[PDB]
Amino acid sequence: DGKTFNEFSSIVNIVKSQYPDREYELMKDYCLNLDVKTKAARSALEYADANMFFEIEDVLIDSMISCSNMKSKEYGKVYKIHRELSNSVITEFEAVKRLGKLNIKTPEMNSFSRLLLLYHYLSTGNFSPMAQLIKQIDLSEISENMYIRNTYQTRVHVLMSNIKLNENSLEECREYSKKALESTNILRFQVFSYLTIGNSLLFSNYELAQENFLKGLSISVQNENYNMIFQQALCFLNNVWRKENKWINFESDSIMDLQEQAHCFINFNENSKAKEVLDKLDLLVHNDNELAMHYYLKGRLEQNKACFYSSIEYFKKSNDKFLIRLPLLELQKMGENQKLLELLLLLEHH
Amino acid sequence: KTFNEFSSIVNIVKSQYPDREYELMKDYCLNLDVKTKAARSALEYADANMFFEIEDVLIDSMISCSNMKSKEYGKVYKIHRELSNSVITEFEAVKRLGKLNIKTPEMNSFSRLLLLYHYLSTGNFSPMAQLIKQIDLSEISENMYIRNTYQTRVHVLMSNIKLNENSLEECREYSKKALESTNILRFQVFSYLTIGNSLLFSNYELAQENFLKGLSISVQNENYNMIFQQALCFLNNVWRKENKWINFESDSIMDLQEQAHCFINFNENSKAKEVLDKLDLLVHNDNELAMHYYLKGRLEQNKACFYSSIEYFKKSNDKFLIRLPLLELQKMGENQKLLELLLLLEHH
Repeated sequence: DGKTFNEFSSIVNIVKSQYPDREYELMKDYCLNLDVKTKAARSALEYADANMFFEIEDVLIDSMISCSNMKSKEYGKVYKIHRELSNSVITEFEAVKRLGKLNIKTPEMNSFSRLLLLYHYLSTGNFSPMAQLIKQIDLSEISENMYIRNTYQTRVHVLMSNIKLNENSLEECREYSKKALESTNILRFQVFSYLTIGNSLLFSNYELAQENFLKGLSISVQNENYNMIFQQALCFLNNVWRKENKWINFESDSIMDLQEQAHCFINFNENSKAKEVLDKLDLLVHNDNELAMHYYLKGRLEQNKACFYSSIEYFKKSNDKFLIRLPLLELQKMGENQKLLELLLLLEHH
Repeated sequence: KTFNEFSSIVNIVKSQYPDREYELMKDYCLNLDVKTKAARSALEYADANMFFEIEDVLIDSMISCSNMKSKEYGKVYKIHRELSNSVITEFEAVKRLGKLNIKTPEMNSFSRLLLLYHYLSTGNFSPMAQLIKQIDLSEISENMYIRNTYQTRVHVLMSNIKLNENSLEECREYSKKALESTNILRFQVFSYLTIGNSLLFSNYELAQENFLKGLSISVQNENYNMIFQQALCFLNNVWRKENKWINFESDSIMDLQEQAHCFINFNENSKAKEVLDKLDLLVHNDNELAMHYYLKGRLEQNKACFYSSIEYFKKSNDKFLIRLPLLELQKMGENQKLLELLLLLEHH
């Protein structure tokens, strides 16, 4: 009793093997009984955060911040900052400021302070500073906690894959997602790895794209949020290839769902229904990448080169080098000059 | 025996013997002990006036002398001279400045200035603004002649940077600051040139008036004479007027481009093609190649050439001259949204 394995993966690996249907129930009861001054408790923290077991995470945090082991206290403090940042309790500026005031000592939290900043960049769609930031992480400095060493490596593979996607560097994108999948048994990371591989194939391989989305759908059947994410991914895939789309949510007023309605109606020369849908979208407040997609759809319904120029403008603003291929193709179909196209490819927004 | 500040001689040579400033200063400067502050000032004096006969003699004697401060000055003015005569590449110049382990704030300032001149002359404008903002003349507190001439240098360069940013009022204000700060003919000349050039697309007569003003104080000097001739030549091609300033006896890129530009302004396309066929076979920096494509786009009426011109103006980060292909594209009915998009995007 109170005896811990030297590496947290042992109890996790057992739980996933022998009792996979009770993983939460078993792990919450185990992690909430750890002495929080211990390496198992510090490992349990990262276990809870990777799976978004917020209920387990919050309790570890509050216990660790108040304990006398400075390592646990520091882990608690910066995971606290990540939860309060990922949920808009605090801004980006005061998180960076709070992180600086910690003078972080451990290599683990030096890595995670950067990961939580990268997650906030992924959240907001702000891809430009992500390359620099993710190059500063050096996980080889983590020598004492191999569980955290390994889980963080999965986190970096998944983020690198997402970065490579937006850079339209798709072979690398798929390499990083495959390294992610080989390295993990955490549902969240498998899910986003299958979603990224499939998205990376959106413009090249319909059947392989679909196959990855369905595999991801298979492992998250009873998670309403992941399930919907894969359905939306499949819906977009079928609109890109201009096929019959049985994934469209017609009972939704989210931007993504309505745009897919319009994209399908446009694909099938249902122009009046399509304008009705874009009528609906004009009364909703769009952000940057949503606007990019909005002008692409308007450019196609009106067959108007101007609206595609607007689409390119907003894709460049968000440093989306992947999805920008959609308006660039339609401009070409309208006979736009080759040199112009290359120029639009080469120039960057900054 | 020397004055503590070099401006004591120059101002007396300028007030009393203005018609023989060169003769008298070539004599005085080459009779200074190269180890002293006056010799270090004479080097800046000679370089700012482009009296290379004084400068290159001081550089030699200062590098082989035993005062370490005079030696450092001489070595980095030598790097300026070799780079500006294409004896060494920019990479070799940067490498050599690093190996010098520069100690004075005067040469920390001038080491950045000579890079700035190289960027200007090579059409590589995007690094200039960051680099110039690193210059801090206040650290120069022992040689006031050098502090004050470097300050004039920074005004003229700031004025040029604003010009290439298409920030034309700010351009003219810095050139005025430069004029008010100097009695050195070289800096007066490039100030009138920059003011005139800032008026190229808006005010023909005031542009020409500044060119003729710079000409009025410098015509006797062949180098300066030619610089205002070329400015007036481009002015009159921009405005598509009869052009009495064309140099038909030159094979420099600048002069050949103005021939082609004039031939195109009139309907003389075969003469223009003859000139451009020659220009094809010359190495261009990015800014020069952008002009080349603009002229090709006008001759061939080919939109892709105009897009290539914009491409190379973006690479050089010239926001002023890019107005030439933009207008031609507007005339060809190009979409306004598209042009605004090209304007807001950048090369990098």
